[PDB]
Amino acid sequence: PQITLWQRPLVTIKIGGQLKEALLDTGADDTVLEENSLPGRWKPKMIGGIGGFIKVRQYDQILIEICGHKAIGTVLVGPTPVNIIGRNLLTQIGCTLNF
Amino acid sequence: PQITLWQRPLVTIKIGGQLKEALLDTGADDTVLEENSLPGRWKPKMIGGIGGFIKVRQYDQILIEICGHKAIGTVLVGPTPVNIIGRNLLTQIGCTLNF
Ligand SMILES: COC(=O)[C@@H](NC(=O)[C@@H](NC(=O)CC[C@H](O)[C@H](Cc1ccccc1)NC(=O)[C@H](C)NC(=O)[C@H](C)N)C(C)C)C(C)C
Repeated sequence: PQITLWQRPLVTIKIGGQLKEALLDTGADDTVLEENSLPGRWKPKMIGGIGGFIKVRQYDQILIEICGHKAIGTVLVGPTPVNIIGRNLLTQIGCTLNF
Repeated sequence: PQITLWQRPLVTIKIGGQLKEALLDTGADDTVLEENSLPGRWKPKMIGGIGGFIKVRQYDQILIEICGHKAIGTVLVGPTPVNIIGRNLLTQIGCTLNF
């Protein structure tokens, strides 16, 4: 599909059985989603945003269906305002920027 | 042009006589650039990112050339890690997301 930026780019995702909406973010090197009930072993890690650094929990090799497109990656869960689809995933569903 | 997300999406901009590189960010409602020597009257304002809120200085009706494309908008200057091209500008050079 084709997406114009008049409105924030939101999408429907399916992660470990729960249906959420995420934001397609080209300025995000990483995939970071809110606190969700995720099972597996994780690791402490830090990431930065305009306002600073939140400690996240780093889960790898998670299955996520983006706009009905299946991908597999590292996802980090933390105290984020909005869920974000970063470049580590957008490359996978082969997302391009155009102008 | 066509842009794949293997590498952060960077671009060359020209703002009030100085040549900088900015990041094309679809998850950014707003254009926020580092401290630059900008002239005109401004206003205090707050914005939020994953890590919080920085007070910015809000300048409106600024001329900015994006990848050799001229646009006019509100730009906010602040203590940001990287310059960002938000949606208020990407709509103007008619940028779309594609998948
Ligand atoms: C209003 O609600 C909001 O969400 C407010 N905030 C926003 O819209 C903000 N957007 C946002 O907060 C959306 C996320 C931005 O794209 C940042 C940009 C960034 C890239 C590289 C280094 C540092 C920062 N990405 C990130 O923070 C991503 C997750 N991670 C990184 O950049 C890491 C450190 N590599 C802007 C301040 C950029 C506001 C504009 C309304």
